[PDB]
Amino acid sequence: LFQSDMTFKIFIDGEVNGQKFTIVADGSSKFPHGDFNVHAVCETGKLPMSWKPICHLIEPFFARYPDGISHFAQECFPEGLSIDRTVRFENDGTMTSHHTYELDDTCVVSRITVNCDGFQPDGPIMRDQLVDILPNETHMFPHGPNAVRQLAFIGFTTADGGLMMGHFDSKMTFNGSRAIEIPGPHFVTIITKQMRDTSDKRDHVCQREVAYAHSVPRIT
Amino acid sequence: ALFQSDMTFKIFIDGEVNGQKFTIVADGSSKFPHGDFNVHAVCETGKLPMSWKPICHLIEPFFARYPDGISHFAQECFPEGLSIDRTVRFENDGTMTSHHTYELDDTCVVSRITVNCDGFQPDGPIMRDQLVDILPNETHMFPHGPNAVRQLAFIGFTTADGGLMMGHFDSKMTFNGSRAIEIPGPHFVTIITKQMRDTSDKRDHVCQREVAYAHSVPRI
Repeated sequence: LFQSDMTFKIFIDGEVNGQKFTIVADGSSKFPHGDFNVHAVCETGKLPMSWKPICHLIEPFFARYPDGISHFAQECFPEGLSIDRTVRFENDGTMTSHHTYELDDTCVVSRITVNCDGFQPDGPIMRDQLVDILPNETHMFPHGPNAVRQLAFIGFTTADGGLMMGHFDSKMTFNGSRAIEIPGPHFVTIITKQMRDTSDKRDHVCQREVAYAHSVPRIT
Repeated sequence: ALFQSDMTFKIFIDGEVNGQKFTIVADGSSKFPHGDFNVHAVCETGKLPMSWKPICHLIEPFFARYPDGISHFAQECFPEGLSIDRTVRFENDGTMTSHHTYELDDTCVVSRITVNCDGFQPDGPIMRDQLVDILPNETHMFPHGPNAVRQLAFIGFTTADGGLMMGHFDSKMTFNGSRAIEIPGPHFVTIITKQMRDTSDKRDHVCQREVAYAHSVPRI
């Protein structure tokens, strides 16, 4: 069902410290997956915050799993799946988001509402002072009969060669009402990287991401 | 990195849980090249007044197997040694704050720990000792200034009834020397652990072994 090149559209309806902003983005994922790109544009004009922190908002299902481990994100289709995420930033604001993933034959469509409250006007976030997104080892845990929980440490290198840590916490619920196999505790490596377009007179950002799952056996 | 030979270690934990004191002394040895070793700990004050699981991280960053390429801060810290400041917040349960001190005595490293365990839930799986497994995880290492490393991890505990208790691990490793040490870039250290009661022993004596090895992930 994900055995072929695919496409996706992201519609993000968000707000930051009361100020609204919206973003549309889309991209493709060659097969196999776990290495794809996205092109997102802030339709409200210049994004009112560093793009960095939104990297995780603009495709679990496009991460290449090995055989042993089950790809919950994909199994969820066609009935799609929901996502309740949270990311608390150390000494700055936090961003709650709700995700909606609808499949469209070859194109998967997600709708997202994201709140970004309590952000520091002088923090490296509001001041666009984040330069890097540190690669990290995501933590995947079973969660009820139908869910899967994803905990992560997203770090962004600041301008002073400092480090901004985000505490990532995301619940992925399968929409269907049918028996789906939940997988055992594992991890998913996420290496991302975004980039200025320079073509559009508009705030348009390109972000690549490579993601692949893996296990580590218990002591027998 | 004069950890070329084998080592031994003595741990003296001076702790307390929701106001009730308790003390632990442990010792063990690490065969070269380390990253697979055992500790044997016993609760001198008698029966540990809480699950042993949560105190698995108390009973050695330096006995982890690092590959060539990543600086081994923990070992670099010697012979003068290092101290650790750490917090582990447990979901729906209490949190434990500990201060660590490490020094190398010949070929045997000794450490003393103080640890407050507060707000722990009497009816929880920690106080009612219902934790079963220690989920293997990928702890996150970060550079933290000129003479310290930061460690972040998700420590998950299986509950008897197939549930999950999550611990939010946050550890700072400060170098005590008055030299200039080499701080490593963001990397990871895999940590599998297993506990086992030494029944032959009449005291509250639990044995623990863990294998810990580091690695990194290239950027794009």
